Amino acid sequence: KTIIINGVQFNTDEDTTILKFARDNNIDISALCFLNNCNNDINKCEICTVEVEGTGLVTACDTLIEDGMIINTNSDAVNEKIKSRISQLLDIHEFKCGPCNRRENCEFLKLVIKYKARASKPFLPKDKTEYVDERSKSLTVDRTKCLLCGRCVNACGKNTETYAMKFLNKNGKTIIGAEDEKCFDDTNCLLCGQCIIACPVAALSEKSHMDRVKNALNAPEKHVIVAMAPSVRASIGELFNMGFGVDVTGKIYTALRQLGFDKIFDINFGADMTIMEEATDLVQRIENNGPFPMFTSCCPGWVRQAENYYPELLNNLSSAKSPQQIFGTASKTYYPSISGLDPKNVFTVTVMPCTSKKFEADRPQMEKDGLRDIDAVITTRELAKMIKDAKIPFAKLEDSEADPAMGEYSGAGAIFGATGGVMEAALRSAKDFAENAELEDIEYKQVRGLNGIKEAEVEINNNKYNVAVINGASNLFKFMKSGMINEKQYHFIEVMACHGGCVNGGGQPHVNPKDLEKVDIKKVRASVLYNQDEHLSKRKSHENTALVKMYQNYFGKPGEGRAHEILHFKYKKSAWSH
Ligand code: 402
Ligand code: SF4
Ligand code: SF4
Ligand code: SF4
Ligand code: SF4
Ligand code: FES
Repeated sequence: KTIIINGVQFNTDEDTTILKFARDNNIDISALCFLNNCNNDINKCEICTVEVEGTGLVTACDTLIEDGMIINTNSDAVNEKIKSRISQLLDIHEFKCGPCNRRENCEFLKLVIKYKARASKPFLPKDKTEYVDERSKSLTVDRTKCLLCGRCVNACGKNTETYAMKFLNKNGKTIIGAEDEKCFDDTNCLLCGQCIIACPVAALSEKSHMDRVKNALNAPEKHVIVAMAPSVRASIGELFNMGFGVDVTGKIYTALRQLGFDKIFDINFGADMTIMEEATDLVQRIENNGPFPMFTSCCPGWVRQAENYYPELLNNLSSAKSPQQIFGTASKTYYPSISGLDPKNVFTVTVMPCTSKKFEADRPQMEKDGLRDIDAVITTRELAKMIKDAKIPFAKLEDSEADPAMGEYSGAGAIFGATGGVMEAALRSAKDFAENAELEDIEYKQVRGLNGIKEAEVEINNNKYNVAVINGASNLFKFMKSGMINEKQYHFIEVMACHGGCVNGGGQPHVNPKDLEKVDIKKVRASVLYNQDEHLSKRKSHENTALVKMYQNYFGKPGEGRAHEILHFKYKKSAWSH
């Protein structure tokens, strides 16, 4: 073929789009509607408009390149078209970058600044109670910001295949939301927040728990514990312009101490706990040989998915609480027993890459003695804001350490944040448990990677068992619907709602669609975790000294009596009715 773009001739044989072919060279083409190799098929943004000699203005997103084409990307007509579309977008956009939370990384602001567009009538409503949906424990919607972009809808479509995010005809207007515009919590939505991740504006956000944190930090009698997720230490640095794949653990600890937090712990400790329990009940599930298989229950999105699509699998879920909740359970029981704190005056805060964790911490039965397990959950973005508003020079902070009592962790817990991490961590301990032997080879590298469905065979104590790692909700839907589950007898299965693991959660830093061509965000984020794993001396959850101490002096032996009654939570399917 022969292509002419801006006068320059290209000879190629690639069968792609104009946008892609131009971006594989250095021809700039603005785009808003195009993401995840999909565009809004109904009201196309036409931001990627170019001019094909003989045809006219076309959208480069969904236009295949052909011989004889002469393309213009910056002719007068093209830019008047784009400026037109952007102005039209501004006509329904409250561009009060006044207190906006997408200010420092908004794509729409970038487009407006680029083409210098202005609205014909500035959109400024008296009340916004009509445009705002904050009923959800995990999600908030601000339609004063929405561009009717479709990117959220497509993202939900391809990450979950649930279509919990729909287009809706709300009394004349076209909006986005849930089934019958009810609250997301009340639908089949997984609250995985991958809607937020694909959103270019402040239209979709996480339900904020920041004031919840401050009102505890300023409360005199309130002793505020804080513990972060595995992924956070490998992601938050991005929001402070530090680059991709940077370990900022010590910096995080320092910032948390500078924010007024009374105790610095880590959710990886709880990941080690979850491994203790889960490996134990895996083995007592072994020489019972049932009920097989056993699914992981640490991902709240996968939990909600099961409840809404496969409740007959709820009994096959592990009764062991997720790292967050199993940490919260110990911080209100065991931690006062080694600190002398009135447990009622204890306030546990987790830093998460997830948004579903909010819905998981506000579950009615996540209590004992009236006391919550987790009182507040903030995301990576929330922690970043909370740091910036305190004007804490994060990128230049020196490294601290957490508090060891429930803060130190093993390499097994360190890789939870990746897909296949829970699998590997569980196997390392379960094998030693069943064989009564401290094995040396602990790296299970078949379950790693970004493949959708991963399968492996392992032999625990001279007997072979089949394990599977599901990487993404849509992949769970595929794994079940395509009958792969009823192929071979599976024995242990890991499911993560977000493709790539928790490192790609709904509460993670928004990455520009023009840094994504450069960086494999999932692998780059996971790299830190996998390195932390190997450079740690203790690489198994039952090798965490603090955890062991905890188990001997409070919980007793795992999977039993005390440990079972306090540290576990099981899901019950609704009984048959009509
Ligand atoms: N609780 C919990 Fe987990 C742990 O530890 C996080 O904290 Fe994950 C991460 N990173 C998230 O969000 S959840 C499901 N499993 C694997 S990792
Ligand atoms: S969401 Fe972005 S474009 Fe919209 S007002 Fe806020 S900063 Fe400006
Ligand atoms: S909420 Fe965001 S991603 Fe979804 S259509 Fe509106 S602007 Fe696009
Ligand atoms: S949280 Fe997940 S399932 Fe719910 S609308 Fe967003 S992408 Fe879809
Ligand atoms: S995979 Fe991790 S970040 Fe995504 S919904 Fe599950 S727990 Fe949350
Ligand atoms: S980016 Fe091509 S129509 Fe939206």
